[PDB]
Amino acid sequence: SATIKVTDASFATDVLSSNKPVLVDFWATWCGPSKMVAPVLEEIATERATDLTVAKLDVDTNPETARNFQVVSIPTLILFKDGQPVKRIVGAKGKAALLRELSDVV
Repeated sequence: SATIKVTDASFATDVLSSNKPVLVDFWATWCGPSKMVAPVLEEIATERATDLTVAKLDVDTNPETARNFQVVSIPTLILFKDGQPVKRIVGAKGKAALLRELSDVV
């Protein structure tokens, strides 16, 4: 994978302390659309590796970070810059719509 796996213990240093933007995928194994989002984000992570880090947070095993960002729908993608969420995307939007969302902010 070109995405990084992040956990409640690594969240702050892998995502909140990053020097570049990080797109975090809150996913779960019971969430069928999580299975559509996954290969899209592997492609974006590979294609945009110089500009953007893409991280995956499994809410099944990392409840603190999901609760901390008030995640209630899966998938939720949050783009972080400088320790702050800057955009929140809920549901599977498809690659082209994600690239548009990332186009101005990255």
